[PDB]
Amino acid sequence: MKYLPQQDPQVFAAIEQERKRQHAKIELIASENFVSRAVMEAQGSVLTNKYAEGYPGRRYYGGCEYVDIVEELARERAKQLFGAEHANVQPHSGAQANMAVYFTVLEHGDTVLGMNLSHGGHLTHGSPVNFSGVQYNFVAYGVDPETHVIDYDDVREKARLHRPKLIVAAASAYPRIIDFAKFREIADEVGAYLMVDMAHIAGLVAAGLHPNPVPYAHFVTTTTHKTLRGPRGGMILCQEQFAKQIDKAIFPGIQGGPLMHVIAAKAVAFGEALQDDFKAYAKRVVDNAKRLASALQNEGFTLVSGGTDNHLLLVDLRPQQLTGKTAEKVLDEVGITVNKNTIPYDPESPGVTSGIRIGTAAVTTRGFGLEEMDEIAAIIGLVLKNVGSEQALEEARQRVAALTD
Amino acid sequence: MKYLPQQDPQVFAAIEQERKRQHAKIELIASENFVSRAVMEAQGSVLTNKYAEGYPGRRYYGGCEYVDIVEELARERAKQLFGAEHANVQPHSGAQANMAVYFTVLEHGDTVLGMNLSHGGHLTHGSPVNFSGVQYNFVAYGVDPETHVIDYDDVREKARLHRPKLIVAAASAYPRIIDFAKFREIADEVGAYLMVDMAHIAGLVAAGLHPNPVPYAHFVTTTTHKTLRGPRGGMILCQEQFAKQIDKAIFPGIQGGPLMHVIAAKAVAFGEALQDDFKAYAKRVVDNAKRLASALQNEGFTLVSGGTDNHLLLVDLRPQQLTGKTAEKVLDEVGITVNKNTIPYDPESPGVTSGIRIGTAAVTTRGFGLEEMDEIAAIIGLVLKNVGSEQALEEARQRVAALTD
Ligand SMILES: Cc1ncc(COP(=O)(O)O)c(CN[C@H](C(=O)O)[C@H](C)O)c1O
Ligand SMILES: Cc1ncc(COP(=O)(O)O)c(CN[C@H](C(=O)O)[C@H](C)O)c1O
Repeated sequence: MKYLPQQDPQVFAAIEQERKRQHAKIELIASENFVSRAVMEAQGSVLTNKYAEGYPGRRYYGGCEYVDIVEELARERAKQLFGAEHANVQPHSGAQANMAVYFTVLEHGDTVLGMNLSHGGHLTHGSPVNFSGVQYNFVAYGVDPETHVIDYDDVREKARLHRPKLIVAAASAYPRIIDFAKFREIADEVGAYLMVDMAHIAGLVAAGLHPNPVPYAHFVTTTTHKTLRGPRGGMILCQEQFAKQIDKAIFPGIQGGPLMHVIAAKAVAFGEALQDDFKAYAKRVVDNAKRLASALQNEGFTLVSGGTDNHLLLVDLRPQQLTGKTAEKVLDEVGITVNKNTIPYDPESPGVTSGIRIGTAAVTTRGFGLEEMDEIAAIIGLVLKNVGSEQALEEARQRVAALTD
Repeated sequence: MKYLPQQDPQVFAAIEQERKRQHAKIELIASENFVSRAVMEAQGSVLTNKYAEGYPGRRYYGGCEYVDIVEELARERAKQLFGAEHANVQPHSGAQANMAVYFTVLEHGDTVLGMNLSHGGHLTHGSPVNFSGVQYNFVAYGVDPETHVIDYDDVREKARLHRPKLIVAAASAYPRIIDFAKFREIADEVGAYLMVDMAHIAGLVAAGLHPNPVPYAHFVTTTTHKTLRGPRGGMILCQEQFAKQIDKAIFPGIQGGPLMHVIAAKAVAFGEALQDDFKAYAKRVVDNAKRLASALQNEGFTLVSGGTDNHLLLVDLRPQQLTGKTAEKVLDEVGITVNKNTIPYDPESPGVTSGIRIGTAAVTTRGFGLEEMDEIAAIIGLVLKNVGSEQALEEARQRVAALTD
C-alpha cells in the first residue's frame, strides 16, 4: 500500500494489525480462507466506479463494454467449473444469492423444507430472526441421532407431510457428503423445486471431491469465499430454463448496481480454481481434514458423525464436560481460532453449545500438511484437557507460534 | 498492479481498458464518481478474508479486534459527518440499506408512500418488478406538472387518503432541494415513519450544501458511492431508539457476513469527507451543475424544474423532438456518457424517454470547473442540434478529447 498509509493512518494501522493477526493465528474457522494477491488487486481496482445495472450486452448504462468482458469471464469460467448452463455472478453475498432464489420461485408464506438449523442448516434456511423464516413457512428435516447423517426418510416424510414448494439441501456445519440424488428424488415425489446451497463445499465440488449438485438441483447457490477461495460474495447457478427469472430476481428484483470490482475478483478466483494446482489444493484440504479428524480422535475427542468427508469437522465436547463456548474462549487464549457450534440434539442453547466447528481450508492454503494436522490436534488436546493450567496454555501458545513461525 | 497481470491476463486486459475508458470519456452519469487511491487500497486489503457477523464488540466470531476498530471508525466518522445518533455501515448496497429499513418497520402488504418513479423516485421506492413493490403496497406522490417541484399538498393528500405506515422521501432524478421538514410534518399528521433515501445527495448534505434529513427522518438510507465519493455500498443512519432494531434487520435479518474490506474503504471515504477540501469539492460540484444548467439553457435546452439546486439536471428534449434514447446513443458516439431518463409526465415509455440525466460529481472530481461546464454544454448543443451530421460529431469527438487530454 502506498496512499492509504499517508491518507488514513488510523485505518491503515488497523488493517496492518489484521494482516499480522491472520499470519500469527491458527485459523480454523471452517468458512474462512486466504485469497490470492491477484484476487485482492482485482477488488482494489477502478471497477468500483462503474454503474452497471443489468447484464452483459443488456445494461441500463452506456460504457459497459469492458466490465461486460469481466462479468462474462466470471460467468463462463463458473459454467466450466461447475458444468452449469447459466451463472449469475452478481449476488452481493450468500444471503443475497439465497434471497434471490426464494424471490424467484416462492410467494410470501410458501412452505419450504430445509435442514434443521441446530443440525447444520444455515440462518438463511429458515431462521425465525432471518428474512427466510419471517417471509416463508420453513419446516425442517433432521440427522439421525446416532450416525449424525441426514435422515433421508425424514426428508421424505417432512416433504410428503408439509408439501413444500421448495426443498433446500446443504449446510454450514455438516461434515459428510450430501446425497443430492436422493434430495431430487424426494423433490420429484412431492412436486417441489430443489435448491442446493453449496457455499461451504463449492471448492470441493469444483475439484471433483464432492458430488456436484448442478445436475440434480433446479438452483444451486453459493458464496465465492469459502472452499472456492475467492472474494466475499455470492453466485447462483441454474438450468437455462430458469436463467431469465433468476437474472430478473437479482436485478431489478433484490439488488441494484453490481460490485464490478468484486465480480472481477470472482473471475480471477474462478480462473485459479480451473487450474490443476487448485485440484491438488482441494485434495489436501480434504486429506488434512481427515487427518485432523483422526488425530483428534487419537486425543480422545468424539466427532459428530464419527469423522468427515469434507473440509470440516464438529467436535462433540460433552465427554470432556466442556461447552463449545468454553472451548472457543480458551483456544482463543492460545492463538487457535474456532467457533462454538451447536451439535445435533445439543442439550445446550445456541449461545453456549456443546461443540466446536473446525475446518482446514485456511491452514491448507498456508501450506500446512498432515504433520501439521497431527500437531494442531495435539495442541487442542493439551488445551482442552488442561483448561485450568496456565503452564499448559503457555506451552500451547509456544507450539502455535512454532507452527505459524 | 503486480500479480494480476501475471495471474490473469484476460481480466487484467479488461480492467486496463476500463481504466483508460474512465479517463477518455466525459462521464456525466449523475450517480457516478471517482474514488481515491486510498479508498481502493482499503478495498484491495486482506480484510476480505475475515468473517465478522454481528457488530463491534458483539461478534459471533473470535479474532475481530482489528476489524472492530475499522467498523467503529466508519460508524463514528459517519455520525460526525451527518450528526446522526447511530450508523450501520454494513449494508452491501443502497438496495440492501433500503431493504433493511423496510424489514425493520413494515409487515408484508403494509402501505408505503414514495415519490412517483417516473417523477424521480427510485426502483426500490416501489417498482412492481422490485422487492419493494412486490412485498409492500406502494402509492405515489408527484411533482407539479409545470414547476416540476414536489407537490407537498399531493404528498399530504396521498398520505391522508392511503394512511401509509411509512413515507419515503428522496430520489434518483430530482434536481431540486427536498423539504424534509414538510415530509416530517406530513408523516406526523398521519402517524407514519419517515425514511429519507439521500443516496444521490449524501456528499452535498455532508458539506452543508443540502438540508440534512437526519434531524427530520426516523431513518436515513444512502449509498456510499455517489456524491459521497466512497466505495460501492450502503449505509443506514437513525435515532438511538431504532439502533438495535436496524442492526438486527441488517444481521441476522437480511445479510450475513459484512464486507469488512469495503467497510474499511467506507471509513476512508468518510475521513476524506470530513476534510475541508471535500467541502470545497462539493461546492464546486453544485457550482458546476448550476453553470452547466445555465450553459445548456444558453444552447436552447429546456431543463426539468428550470435548473438545479444540486449535482444533477434533467434535460427535457421534447423541444428538439428527440427522445432520451436517441440523445444517449449519439452522445455515446462522441465520448459523452449520460443516461436516458424519464421526465415528469413523460409521454414516452421508460425504455425510450424524453430526457437525459446529467450530473457533475465525476467531472468535478477530475478537476473540471466553470469553463469546462460551458464547453461541455456547447458540445452537447453541437451534437443534439446536428444528430445527422458526421462532421459535427467528429468535431464534438475532437472537443471531448481536448477536454480529457
Ligand atoms: C451454507 C451457507 N449459505 C449462505 C451463507 C451466507 O453467506 P454470506 O455470509 O456471504 O451472506 C453461509 C454463511 N456461513 C457462515 C459460516 O459458515 O461461518 C455463517 C454460518 O453464517 C453459509 O454457510
Ligand atoms: C436514491 C437511490 N437509492 C438507492 C439506489 C440503489 O443503490 P445500489 O445500486 O447500491 O443498490 C439508487 C441507485 N441509483 C442508480 C443511479 O442513480 O444511477 C439507479 C437509478 O438505480 C438510488 O439512486
